[PDB]
Amino acid sequence: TGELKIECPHTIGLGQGLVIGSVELPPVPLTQVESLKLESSCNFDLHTSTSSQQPFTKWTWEMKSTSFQTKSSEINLRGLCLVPPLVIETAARTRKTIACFDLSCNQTACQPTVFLIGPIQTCITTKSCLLGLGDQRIQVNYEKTYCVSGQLVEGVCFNPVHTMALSYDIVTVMVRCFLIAKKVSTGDSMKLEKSFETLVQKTSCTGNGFQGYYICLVGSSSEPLYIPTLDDYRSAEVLSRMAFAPHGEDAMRIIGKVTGKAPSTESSDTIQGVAFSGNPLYTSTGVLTAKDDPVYIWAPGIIMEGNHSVCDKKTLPLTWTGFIPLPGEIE
Amino acid sequence: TGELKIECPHTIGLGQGLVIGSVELPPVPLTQVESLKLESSCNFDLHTSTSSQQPFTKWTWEMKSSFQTKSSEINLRGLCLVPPLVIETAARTRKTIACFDLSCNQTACQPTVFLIGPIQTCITTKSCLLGLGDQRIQVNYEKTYCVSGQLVEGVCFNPVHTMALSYDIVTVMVRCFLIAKKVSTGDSMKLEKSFETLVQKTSCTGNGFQGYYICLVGSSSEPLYIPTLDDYRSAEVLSRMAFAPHGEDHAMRIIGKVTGKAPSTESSDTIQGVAFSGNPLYTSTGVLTAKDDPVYIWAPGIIMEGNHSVCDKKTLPLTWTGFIPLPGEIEK
Amino acid sequence: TGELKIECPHTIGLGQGLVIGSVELPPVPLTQVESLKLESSCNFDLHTSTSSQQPFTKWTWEMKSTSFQTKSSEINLRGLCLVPPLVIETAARTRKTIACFDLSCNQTACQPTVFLIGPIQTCITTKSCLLGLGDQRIQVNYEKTYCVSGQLVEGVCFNPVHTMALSYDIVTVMVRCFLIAKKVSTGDSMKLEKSFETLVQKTSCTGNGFQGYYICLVGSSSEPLYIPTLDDYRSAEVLSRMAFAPHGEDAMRIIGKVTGKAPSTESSDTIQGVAFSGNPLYTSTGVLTAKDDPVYIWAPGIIMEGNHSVCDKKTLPLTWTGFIPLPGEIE
Amino acid sequence: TGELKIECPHTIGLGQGLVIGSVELPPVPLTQVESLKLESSCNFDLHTSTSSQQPFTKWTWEMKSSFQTKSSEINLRGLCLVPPLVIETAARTRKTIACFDLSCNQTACQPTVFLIGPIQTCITTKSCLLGLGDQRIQVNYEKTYCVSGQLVEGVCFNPVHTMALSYDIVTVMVRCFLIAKKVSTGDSMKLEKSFETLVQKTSCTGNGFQGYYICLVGSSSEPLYIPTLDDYRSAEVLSRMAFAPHGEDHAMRIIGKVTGKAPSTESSDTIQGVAFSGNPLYTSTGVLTAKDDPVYIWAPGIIMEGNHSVCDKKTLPLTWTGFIPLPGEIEK
Ligand SMILES: *[C@@H]1O[C@H](CO)[C@@H](O[C@@H]2O[C@H](CO)[C@@H](O[C@@H]3O[C@H](CO)[C@@H](O)[C@H](O[C@H]4O[C@H](CO)[C@@H](O)[C@H](O)[C@@H]4O)[C@@H]3O)[C@H](O)[C@H]2NC(C)=O)[C@H](O)[C@H]1NC(C)=O
Ligand SMILES: *[C@@H]1O[C@H](CO)[C@@H](O[C@@H]2O[C@H](CO)[C@@H](O[C@@H]3O[C@H](CO)[C@@H](O)[C@H](O[C@H]4O[C@H](CO)[C@@H](O)[C@H](O)[C@@H]4O)[C@@H]3O)[C@H](O)[C@H]2NC(C)=O)[C@H](O)[C@H]1NC(C)=O
Ligand SMILES: *[C@@H]1O[C@H](CO)[C@@H](O[C@@H]2O[C@H](CO)[C@@H](O[C@@H]3O[C@H](CO)[C@@H](O)[C@H](O)[C@@H]3O)[C@H](O)[C@H]2NC(C)=O)[C@H](O)[C@H]1NC(C)=O
Ligand SMILES: *[C@@H]1O[C@H](CO)[C@@H](O[C@@H]2O[C@H](CO)[C@@H](O[C@@H]3O[C@H](CO)[C@@H](O)[C@H](O)[C@@H]3O)[C@H](O)[C@H]2NC(C)=O)[C@H](O)[C@H]1NC(C)=O
Ligand SMILES: *[C@@H]1O[C@H](CO)[C@@H](O[C@@H]2O[C@H](CO)[C@@H](O)[C@H](O)[C@H]2NC(C)=O)[C@H](O)[C@H]1NC(C)=O
Ligand SMILES: *[C@@H]1O[C@H](CO)[C@@H](O[C@@H]2O[C@H](CO)[C@@H](O)[C@H](O)[C@H]2NC(C)=O)[C@H](O)[C@H]1NC(C)=O
Ligand SMILES: *[C@@H]1O[C@H](CO)[C@@H](O[C@@H]2O[C@H](CO)[C@@H](O)[C@H](O)[C@H]2NC(C)=O)[C@H](O)[C@H]1NC(C)=O
Ligand SMILES: *[C@@H]1O[C@H](CO)[C@@H](O[C@@H]2O[C@H](CO)[C@@H](O)[C@H](O)[C@H]2NC(C)=O)[C@H](O)[C@H]1NC(C)=O
Repeated sequence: TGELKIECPHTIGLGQGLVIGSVELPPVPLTQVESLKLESSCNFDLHTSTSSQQPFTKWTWEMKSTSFQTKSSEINLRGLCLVPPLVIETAARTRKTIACFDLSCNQTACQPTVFLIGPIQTCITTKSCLLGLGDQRIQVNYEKTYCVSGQLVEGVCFNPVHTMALSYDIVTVMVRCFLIAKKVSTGDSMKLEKSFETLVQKTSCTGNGFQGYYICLVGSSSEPLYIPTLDDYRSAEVLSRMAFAPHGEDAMRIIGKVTGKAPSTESSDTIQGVAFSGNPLYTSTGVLTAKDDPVYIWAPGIIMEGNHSVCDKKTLPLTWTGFIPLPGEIE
Repeated sequence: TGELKIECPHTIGLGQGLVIGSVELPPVPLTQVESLKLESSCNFDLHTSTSSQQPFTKWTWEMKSSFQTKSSEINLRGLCLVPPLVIETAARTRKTIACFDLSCNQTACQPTVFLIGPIQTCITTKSCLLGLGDQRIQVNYEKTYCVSGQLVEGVCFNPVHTMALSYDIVTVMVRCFLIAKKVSTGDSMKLEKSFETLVQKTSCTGNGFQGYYICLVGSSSEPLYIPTLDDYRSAEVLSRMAFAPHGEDHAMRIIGKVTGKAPSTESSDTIQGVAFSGNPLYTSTGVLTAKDDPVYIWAPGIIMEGNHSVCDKKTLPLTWTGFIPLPGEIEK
Repeated sequence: TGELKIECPHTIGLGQGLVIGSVELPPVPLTQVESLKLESSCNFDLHTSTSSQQPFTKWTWEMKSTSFQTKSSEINLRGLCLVPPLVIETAARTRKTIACFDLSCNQTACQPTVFLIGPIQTCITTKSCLLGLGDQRIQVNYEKTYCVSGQLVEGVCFNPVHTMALSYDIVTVMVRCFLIAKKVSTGDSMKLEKSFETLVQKTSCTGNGFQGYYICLVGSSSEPLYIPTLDDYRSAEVLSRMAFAPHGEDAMRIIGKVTGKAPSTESSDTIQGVAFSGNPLYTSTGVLTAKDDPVYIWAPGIIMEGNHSVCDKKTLPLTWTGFIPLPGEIE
Repeated sequence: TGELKIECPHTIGLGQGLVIGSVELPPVPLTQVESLKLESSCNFDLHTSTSSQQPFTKWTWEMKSSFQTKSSEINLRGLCLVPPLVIETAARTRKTIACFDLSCNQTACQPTVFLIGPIQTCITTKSCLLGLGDQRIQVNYEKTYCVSGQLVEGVCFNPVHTMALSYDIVTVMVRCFLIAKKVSTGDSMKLEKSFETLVQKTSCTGNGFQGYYICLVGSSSEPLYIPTLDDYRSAEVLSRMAFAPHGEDHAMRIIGKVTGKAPSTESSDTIQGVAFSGNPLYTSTGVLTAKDDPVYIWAPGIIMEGNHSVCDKKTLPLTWTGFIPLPGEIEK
């Protein structure tokens, strides 16, 4: 039994906050990954979006005798954290709970990371409940916070700044973000990879057309944070940490550079990365930055290219976990 | 001097809540019971209903050589016979209900005094005095030890806001008063039929009583109407009533089965019960379930039949005190 | 040097309060009493009313061989506590200070009691200052209170009830009252002795026509309290304590009953009392209750009749000091 | 890093008050003084007046064999030459004044930085940085230790509300700035005449300077105009100025009497003073009292003549820091 801890605040407050928790489970063989279904015994209202079938290009490597053979094909996965637009943003109002997983994989095995997001009211209704994923049971524990006004962060009770203007103590908090595909008809407002390129590039990249955004939750509970929100200091912070740690923040053995075709029907290579063996470390899921219409990739045993300074064959991860410093008061 | 504690909340809140408290006094001889009058020195607006004259059949037993029972019609005053709507609208009318029930053996009665009223009394009043016969009762209004809930067996507990459909479980006190209320057609007020259905008993016909219970939960709440089908608490109270028909706020020595005529003018027996001696334990007041028009009974030294599985000669108690489990949150 | 202590509150508050203090001085011979003038070096605005000439009937006794010879005459005194209507009541607004004395006398000597009443602002302007009376110097000391919300009473900090409605701790406080002559054209609203008679009499007195009232200060500082104010619990309390202790509340040797003519031009006796010797105990000043127009009396060596149960030949004292219980909070 | 403390009151109150603080920095060489610029990283609205170019006569002395003095006209920036109305209306305009005065010997100057501004700065700002040449200044806004007054030599003191006509006495700091202000006819602005009358000196004619002092009392106050006849504090400040014309915020070795030409184009001497060496003690800036149009002087290593009993060749200082006794109430 794994443990997914939810830190519950003393009050609901302004209505629009969500709780979030997550746990990384033990390794399962690859052949079992396509069968994985999240089950819930919990007394909450599961959003059905994530358990539908979702098309991915599977990209894999084998030793050959540069010394690699890669290949790819299109398959359907279910239960992954591909959250539709507005679902997280309006979950406090709809009273919907999002439960989904990401995959961190080597060639032969995957560690699912289960994410649970939902309304703060769940803390009134629920002390503990169970999720299942394949053969693993997950104990969700809702636990009331030691603090009076904030959250337990690095063993310290902390409340961040709230005002919209400019004016403190500084505490480093966890941020968890989910990639959302969202197109507009006209212009470049949703061209997410262009935002990264302005932050970390010298010269002009021609074709990074992916349209979407990240939706993030800060700490154990917060209102959703949209990335990018141009004049928000927290958005700026998350983007900068993403730009320097594109596979998130926290033995794996690097073998070499690999390329491949995504989707597999492409005549030439559209993706690159670094093949590895040993313990999976980063998530193995992302989207090509080059296509407006998302091309989703699952690349077990390969760290797909996420360096924003590169122009071609790069990706954005489906989920991203890191840390940002927040100004506020320790109490 | 007895002590009647009122637990006062920090705020009035949504306006319709009432405070309630109650105390059981020492035994008084039976001959003094017909003279008992509640006096008040308190700065609140007493509802006058309960101090009017109210006709009861008095049913008593004597050893013979075996039992001899007898009955007669008398008038009592001050008992908890609350008219319809009085408790339900007390928060709006600003009326205070003060009345007693009687728990009696053959020779003595312990009055239980009940005080119910608007939460505003907590602003106007720290302490005041009630008198009953020769006993003085100190009413003490005290702010609650809890932040938001109520002190329940030494624990601060806040119950869920009551929802129809959909953390901690605490057993809380419920106090209920029987209200006689007729409607012109149908069975919506046939309270004893509700009990019969629950105890799986469909053959009865002495179940024409029309009325309901009005209850307060803990030390303060809004009134709870029994039965209300879509309130989970109503279902709980009815079960608890069905299992403990004489309440559970509680040596008493059982002697045997007795019957009698209520009212005394009946040609055959209309009531049964169990004669006892020793310490009065349960209340000695109720109504026959068989008559649409209430026949009120005072039966000192007899536990009147309240088992809902029986069809004939049974009764409903005038007041009922018991306990139900509530879901909620225990403070800190 | 005598000491007149003023207890100063922390704030002025609602504007209309006055401070009061008083001290009883040592005995002076009678011949010196007619010369007594209050002098002040204090930085406050003295009301001039009390230092004007004021006609009194002097009533005195001598042993003779019932065994007494009494006599009387009309004389002018100055500086006594004969305060005009409205002066105390509006002193907080006018910023006037009242300084005057009453006399407590035996046949040969008088102890003046000096009263000082004035605006609470004096506590900002003044730490100490000097009054003189004949050959005595009086040190007025303004001292800031130990308490946060109330006054030091019996070594305890106390704040009385403030609301106009009915609802506590109970503390006994000093009350000091001054008799004010005030006539109306029509009716019995100002017939002060009639109020006493209703409280303490069996049958009907014919002729107690004095018109006036008492103005009182409670503790070391308060707003003026008018006696009688019919629906005020404090007025009721003061009147009852007056009725049971008509010469005030706190060795003197009683000799016998005496009568006399007030004013001295009366053909028959209009006043009675009890002759004494030894240490003066009560004040020796009052007014006849019988006359609408005040007949002021100074009766050294005689306790003038103040028993309200009597109908004829009785008086009201010019000043009155006693104690009443107040409901409130000790803190 | 130097420290400029601002004592912040609990409330803003009647709207027209300003906070003031000041700090004297370490010595800097003379050659660097003409390059000194105040920089600010603070979140307040700096008034631009004081950072403009301002013409001064520089008057200096050298040993000879006896003294050789000389003078020339130069432009300084950043000095406390505040225009009329700027301090007086700063609470309404929300402008902050930051400037320095100079206290100099022949070879080095200690700048004294003054910061004056609206009390609202206390809401917006806990700390910020000023720079002057190579020195950093930490401005620290700190809530007052007192309930209502100000910390004066380790004692909490609240002065009387100032009344014209009519408890404790505390000596408080006053800081004043000289303001040049002409009027078209009469002697209402002839500041040096006011001083002359007070020191009993009616024969003088080099007293045509027109202007006044604007002062702040303690760590915060409303501006005080000197002279204001019906303000008791004005009378006190003028006396204190007359007795200590170079202030009293304060080894210095006196060498002798010197004279010079201000401006340098004058054919005869128009200024005198006392040459010194060692630690600069007083400020080295002022204006000639003789000219209606201000002639500003910077005299490093010379205490310019400020004795009001003298008629000719005298000056008024640009800033003045001293102490006056105020009536009020010491807290607890
Ligand atoms: C992808 O990652 C997975 C998980 O990180 C990884 O598979 C695992 O590898 C470890 C070690 O290589 C396996 O560990 C074994 O566990 C059994 C359980 O009883 C042990 O008995 C074994 O012990 C023997 O082997 C050791 C060899 O050094 C000895 O030290 C020891 O004394 C014993 O002789 C053994 O350690 C584990 O079972 C798998 N896990 C899974 C889920 O299959 C995998 O290697 C990674 N893939 C690649 C291609 O890198
Ligand atoms: C009216 O009241 C006044 C004041 O209360 C009163 O006059 C005072 O009387 C006392 C005692 O009768 C006088 O006391 C005297 O004081 C001098 C001062 O030095 C003493 O030396 C005297 O001492 C001798 O007398 C005593 C007699 O018993 C002895 O015990 C003693 O050892 C000495 O021999 C003496 O006590 C006081 O001076 C006057 N005060 C004034 C102000 O005149 C007066 O008696 C009262 N009048 C009436 C008519 O009752
Ligand atoms: C009806 O109930 C009442 C009250 O419970 C009973 O009266 C009580 O009876 C008990 C037991 O007989 C008496 O006990 C005695 O107490 C005295 C104290 O004065 C003691 O000295 C004796 O040794 C004895 O234990 C008690 O006095 C009495 N109490 C009162 C308040 O009257 C009564 O017995 C019951 N009646 C029946 C018919 O069972
Ligand atoms: C003008 O004032 C400045 C500053 O007060 C004077 O400069 C200082 O002069 C003193 C005394 O001559 C110097 O003292 C020396 O300090 C050093 C420390 O490095 C010490 O090692 C020596 O033994 C000695 O005591 C000091 O350095 C110097 N300070 C600065 C900040 O420059 C200057 O003398 C004055 N000029 C005139 C003409 O009086
Ligand atoms: C991210 O991508 C850029 C571009 O490929 C890499 O930048 C080059 O790095 C090498 C060695 O650090 C330098 O010698 C080159 O001059 C860099 N080129 C440019 C255009 O910047 C960068 O190192 C990559 N970051 C990684 C792999 O972490
Ligand atoms: C309530 O009344 C019913 C009906 O009279 C009682 O049921 C009887 O119980 C005994 C013991 O279990 C059985 O031997 C009888 O056969 C039952 N009779 C019927 C008709 O059901 C029941 O005991 C009563 N409950 C009490 C006294 O608590
Ligand atoms: C106040 O005056 C009344 C009336 O003169 C006194 O009352 C009389 O007192 C005596 C003895 O106490 C009784 O025997 C009389 O019956 C009373 N008469 C009346 C009419 O009440 C009273 O004692 C006086 N109070 C004093 C001197 O303190
Ligand atoms: C201020 O200037 C006056 C006027 O020059 C000085 O007064 C002289 O003081 C000395 C010593 O007391 C006397 O011997 C002179 O006769 C005074 N002259 C005049 C004209 O009054 C005074 O000393 C100066 N004050 C200072 C330097 O503090």
